[PDB]
Amino acid sequence: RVTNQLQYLHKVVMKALWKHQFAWPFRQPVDAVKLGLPDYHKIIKQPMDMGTIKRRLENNYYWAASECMQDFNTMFTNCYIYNKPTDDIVLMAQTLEKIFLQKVASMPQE
Amino acid sequence: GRVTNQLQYLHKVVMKALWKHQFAWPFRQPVDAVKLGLPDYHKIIKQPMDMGTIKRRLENNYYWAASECMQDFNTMFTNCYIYNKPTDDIVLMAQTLEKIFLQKVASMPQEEQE
Ligand SMILES: CCNC(=O)c1cc2c(-c3cc(C(C)(C)O)ccc3Oc3c(C)cc(F)cc3C)cn(C)c(=O)c2[nH]1
Ligand SMILES: CCNC(=O)c1cc2c(-c3cc(C(C)(C)O)ccc3Oc3c(C)cc(F)cc3C)cn(C)c(=O)c2[nH]1
Repeated sequence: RVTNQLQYLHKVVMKALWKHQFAWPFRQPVDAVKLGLPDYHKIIKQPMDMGTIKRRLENNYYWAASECMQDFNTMFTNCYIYNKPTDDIVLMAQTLEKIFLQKVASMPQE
Repeated sequence: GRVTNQLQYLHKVVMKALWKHQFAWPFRQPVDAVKLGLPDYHKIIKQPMDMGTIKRRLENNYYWAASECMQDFNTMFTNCYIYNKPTDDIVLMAQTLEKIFLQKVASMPQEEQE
C-alpha cells in the first residue's frame, strides 16, 4: 500500500532520520553476538531497526501510517527498556525520537 | 503560548482519549517517589512529566506549538521506559497509552494555524 501518510514517512521522516549523525547504531538490527549481549533477545522479544523499517517502506509492507509509526516506536522503546539510563545510546535514541515526533506533527492527515 | 488548531486537537481529541483510559491513573499526576519509597527516582529522571501537568498546560495556553506538547507526552512515556524494569506492568500500561497517542496523532490536522 502507498498512501500520502506513508509517502511522507518515507520521503520526509525516514529521509531525516537515516542520515542523522546518531543513526548508525539503529540502521541495522542489534547484533547481540558481536556486541556480547546474551540477554538481548531474552528481554527484547520484538527487535526493530531503521533498516527493517526502510526495507518495509520500499516494499510497500505497511497498510497504514500508524503501523510504520509503531515500528519506529518499538525501535526506540527497545532501546530505553534494554539499556541502562546512563548509556549514551539512550541519549542518541531520545535525540532521534524528538526529530521523529517533530516531523510526524507535520504529516498529512490522509 | 497560543491557541492553534493542532493544540486544540491535542486537548479535545488526544488528551480526551488518554485521560479516561483504564491504564491512565498512574500517569494523571506526578510520580510520588516519597509515597512509593523510590529515593533514586529524581536522580535518574531529571525531567518528570505527567498527563495532569500536560492537561493544566493545555488549559492555560502554555504551549506555542503542538510539537512542544507532543514532546511532553514523549518525555512522560520515555521516563517510564528508562526508569522501570522491562517486566514491570507500568511499562505495558505506558506502551498501551503511547500506541493510542500515536494512532490519534496520525489524524491530527497537518498545518498549524491560530
Ligand atoms: C547494556 C549495554 N548495551 C550495549 O552495549 C548496546 C549497544 C547497542 C547498539 C550498537 C550497535 C552497533 C552496530 C553498528 C553493530 O549495530 C554498534 C554499537 C552499538 O552500541 C555502541 C554505541 C552506540 C557506541 C559505543 F561507543 C559502543 C557501542 C557498543 C545499538 N543499540 C540500538 C542498542 O540498544 C545497543 N546497546
Ligand atoms: C522499579 C519500581 N517502579 C515503581 O515502583 C513505579 C511505580 C510507578 C507509578 C505509580 C505511581 C503512583 C502514584 C499515584 C503514587 O504516583 C501509584 C502507583 C504507581 O505504580 C504502581 C502501579 C501502576 C500499579 C501497582 F500495582 C503498584 C504500583 C506501585 C507510576 N509511574 C509512571 C512509574 O513509572 C512507576 N514506577
